[PDB]
Amino acid sequence: AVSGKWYLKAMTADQEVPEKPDSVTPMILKAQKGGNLEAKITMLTNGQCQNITVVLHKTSEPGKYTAYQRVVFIQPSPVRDHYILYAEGEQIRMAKLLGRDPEQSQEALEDFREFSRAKGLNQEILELAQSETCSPGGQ
Repeated sequence: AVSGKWYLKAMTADQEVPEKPDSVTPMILKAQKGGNLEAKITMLTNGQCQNITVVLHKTSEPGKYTAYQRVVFIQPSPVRDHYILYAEGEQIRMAKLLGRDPEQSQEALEDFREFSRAKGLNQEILELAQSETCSPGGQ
């Protein structure tokens, strides 16, 4: 049960991802029959809103899902109320800190940094601007 409302607080990649979001809404994880997960999030990118819907199909290995291209790994953080996503796919390796609370947390950042560097993800850690809604320029 990684289910419910999450805040996507940080991301990092093994490479340059020039699709930098300028802010993000909360991420919703809904549990569906079969143990599949539905992930909903909206991201502001260059004045537009990307409303994303990704189904994470369960697999044989526990904690691992498949999506898109990408295989997603989900595991808890040692820090209170934080979870870490680790993703390998189309090729990028990428990791995301999710937290139940939006307030910045140096401990979860520190461990997320410790988690990501031990996998070769050495690019910049971006802490994302949060907002309960995305609104495109002009709308």
